[PDB]
Amino acid sequence: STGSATTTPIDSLDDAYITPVQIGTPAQTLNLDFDTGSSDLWVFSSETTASEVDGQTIYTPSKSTTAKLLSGATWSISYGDGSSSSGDVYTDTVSVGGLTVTGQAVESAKKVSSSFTEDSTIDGLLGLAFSTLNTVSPTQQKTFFDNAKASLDSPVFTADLGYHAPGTYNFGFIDTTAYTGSITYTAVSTKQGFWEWTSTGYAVGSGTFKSTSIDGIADTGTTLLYLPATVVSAYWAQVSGAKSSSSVGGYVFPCSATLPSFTFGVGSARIVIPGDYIDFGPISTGSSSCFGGIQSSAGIGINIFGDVALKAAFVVFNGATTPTLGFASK
Ligand SMILES: O=C1CN(Cc2ccccc2F)CC=N1
Repeated sequence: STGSATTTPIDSLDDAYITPVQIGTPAQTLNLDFDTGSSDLWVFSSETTASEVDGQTIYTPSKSTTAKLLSGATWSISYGDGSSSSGDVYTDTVSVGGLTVTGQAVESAKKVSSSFTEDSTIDGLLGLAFSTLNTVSPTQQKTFFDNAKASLDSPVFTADLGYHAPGTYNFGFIDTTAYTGSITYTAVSTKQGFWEWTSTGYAVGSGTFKSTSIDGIADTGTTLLYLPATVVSAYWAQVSGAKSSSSVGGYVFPCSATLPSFTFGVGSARIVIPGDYIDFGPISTGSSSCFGGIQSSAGIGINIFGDVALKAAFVVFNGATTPTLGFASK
């Protein structure tokens, strides 16, 4: 089997991407944030505290003839940005882009933190990291990919995120029309439950490439590119008037600037992030200070190849017995 779904930026800055997902019988279509940095499929629901729902579409398990309570199971998750959610669990039929999994754990939110409530465009998350991070207790549950894997034509999914435009998530096949040149594959460590890999270095604009190992995660659920402070300082030093602002919470730059590109290494290959991808616009409406898309990871404990980096590539998440990542230009 295969599946193919379009993913759409939630706003003009590409802050996140939403992908429609069919849940239940008859189908209830929710727009989920596909997150390769977590492993829970959770939704706004008929159980969510009413004051914490503000425009999201909800899953109502009582209207699904295939929904079953997963008796005794609870979940609770906290994300890198300080957001959280928790609740109880159903199993139900879940389809993405024509690919169907029966018996998928659908984590129903009873509580969500303010950042979720305040985002009307995201109806929940679909985790695509390794199932070892799934938070369901007392019986840990599998991701949608792990449940689909054995049925897929090839045990892979691909992320093809657009810059200020829709893109695609494919399951079970590699669309050889979707990228230029060849795919370079690189080793993955699953020890922390992430798609963790080691970049071979970076360049800033037309500058020389610096060969240096940068361990980090491929994370579709993180907006920005978080790298070591040395690398980030080297980038922003090429932008007149850029500075790290403790009050704003990262590097800002004059909105009048033209940003240089940023290149990262994948083995002997190179992915170029155009400068425009690094502009996240005014810090507040009408400001001439703009927020940067490359930020320090120093306060995180891990480097994160988030959407700013991934949207510059066609990315293969290879779930073979020994997982690997692939990157191609596009
Ligand atoms: O990397 C992230 C992911 N997400 C970004 C975001 C920002 C503004 C509005 C919506 C949105 F999803 C939440 C925080 N950090």
